[PDB]
Amino acid sequence: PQITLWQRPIVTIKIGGQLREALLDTGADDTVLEDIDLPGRWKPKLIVGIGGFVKVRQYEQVPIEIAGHKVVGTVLIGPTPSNIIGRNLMTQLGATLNF
Amino acid sequence: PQITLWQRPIVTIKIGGQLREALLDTGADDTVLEDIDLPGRWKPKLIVGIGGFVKVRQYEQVPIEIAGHKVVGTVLIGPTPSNIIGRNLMTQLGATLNF
Ligand SMILES: CC(C)CN(C[C@@H](O)[C@H](Cc1ccccc1)NC(=O)O[C@H]1CO[C@H]2OCC[C@H]21)S(=O)(=O)c1ccc(N)cc1
Repeated sequence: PQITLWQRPIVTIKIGGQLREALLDTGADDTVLEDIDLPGRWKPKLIVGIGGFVKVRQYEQVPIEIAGHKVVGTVLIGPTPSNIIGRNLMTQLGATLNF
Repeated sequence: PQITLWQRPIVTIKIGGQLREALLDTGADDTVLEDIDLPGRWKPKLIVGIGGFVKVRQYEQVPIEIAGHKVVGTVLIGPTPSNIIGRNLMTQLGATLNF
């Protein structure tokens, strides 16, 4: 799809058998979700956003469906005021910005 | 232009006679710059953000050139780890996300 930016670019995701929404975020290097259970091993990571800092769990090689497209990559779990799909996974969709 | 997202989508901006770079950020509702003097009146705002809160100055009807395109809108000034161009101004460029 093509979408314009008059509203937030929110898409449906499926991860670990649960359905959520997330914002396609070209300003985010990494994908960060809050409201989700992932199984298995993970590593502590701190990420830095406008408001300071947030401490996250890094899950590697996570299967995720984004607007219908299956991909695998890194997902960070931690407090974020909005679930975010970052460029790590947008590149897998061949996403572009156009103007 | 069309750009891909393997690298951060950074563009050149000109504002208030000052040249800067900024990230094109579809996850940001508003444009937020740190490293910049604007003249005139402004209002306090809190914007929220991944690691919490930031206190910003809101400047209205600010002339800004983004990748060569002249627009006017709202610019927030305050601490941000990265200058970001939000949807308030990308809609003025007719920007779209495509996949
Ligand atoms: C500030 C950016 C360089 C970085 N961020 C992405 C950014 O798109 C966030 C993404 C975002 C979105 C909603 C809430 C928190 C963070 N948007 C944001 O801070 O925008 C603010 C300015 O406009 C307002 O509208 C949204 C909040 C305000 S971030 O959230 O800090 C971030 C940083 C690193 C990663 N991996 C993922 C996210």
